[PDB]
Parts: sequence; C-alpha cells; structure tokens
Amino acid sequence: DILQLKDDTGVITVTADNYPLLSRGVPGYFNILYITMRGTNSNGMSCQLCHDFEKTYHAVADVIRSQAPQSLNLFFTVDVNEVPQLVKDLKLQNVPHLVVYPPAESNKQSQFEWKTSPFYQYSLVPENAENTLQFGDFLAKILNISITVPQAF
Repeated sequence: DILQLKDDTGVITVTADNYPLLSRGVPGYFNILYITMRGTNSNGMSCQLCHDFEKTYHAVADVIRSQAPQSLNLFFTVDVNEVPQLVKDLKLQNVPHLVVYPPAESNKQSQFEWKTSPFYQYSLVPENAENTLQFGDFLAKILNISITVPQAF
C-alpha cells in the first residue's frame, strides 16, 4: 500500500494523516526524506533553497528509479507547514533538510522511527542547491549503486 503512494514523479508526499505510518518505515527500504517549505513562511518569505533543491531532488530520484530499478528505496517529501507533528518529533528549526534513513536492522524493526532512527544528512546550502552530480553520488554511495546523472560533459 505504501509503495502505491508514489505520485507520477515516484515521490511520496507525507501528510499529517499518513505520517504516523510512514515514519515507521518499510522493512528493507531506505527512506529518503526531503524536508521542505514550498509556500512562504510566517514572515511571508519564500525559501529559495527549498525550491531549488526540489528540482535536483526529483532529477536524481528519476535517475535512480530508471537505472537502479531493484534498489530498495522510497523517496518522501514533507512540508513543515503541512505536517506539524513531524516538525515537533524531528525538532526541526529550519529548512530545507535532506535526510536518508537506512532500513532498520531486522531484529530492531518494531523500534524504527524517523524520530529516533539514525540517518544520513546531505548538507543543503545554496552552493549545492542544483548539483545533481554530488547529490547523486551521495545516494549512490548509500544505496550502493552506480548511476549516471545527465549533466552533459
């Protein structure tokens, strides 16, 4: 049922409704979680970084979905204005974040939670908002795959 939540871009949107379930993970699957903010903040200010990496996020997702079909990974996106519980649980203080949860150890499955499970974090800064190569390499190393991201020469 979880796998079928993927939109046409192959990305699953976290909601306040499905979050309690999704945060419990899927056995064997990595969780790639983009934590963002697509609207304005309370101050009425946009998040240019969120918007920029969003496109980088999807490009790399598409590449991996196409070149690593066997790969046990799930791509998620959560907006901090839409899922306040995830914001509290994850003690979020800013955006955007990109974190990757490895699958829980089988013997420790029932104790898996986005909130308490260790994760890799890809450092998001304006300097790499659009570097699909570097982000691609990041995931390829974690997922143990070899990919080629379109970037010309």
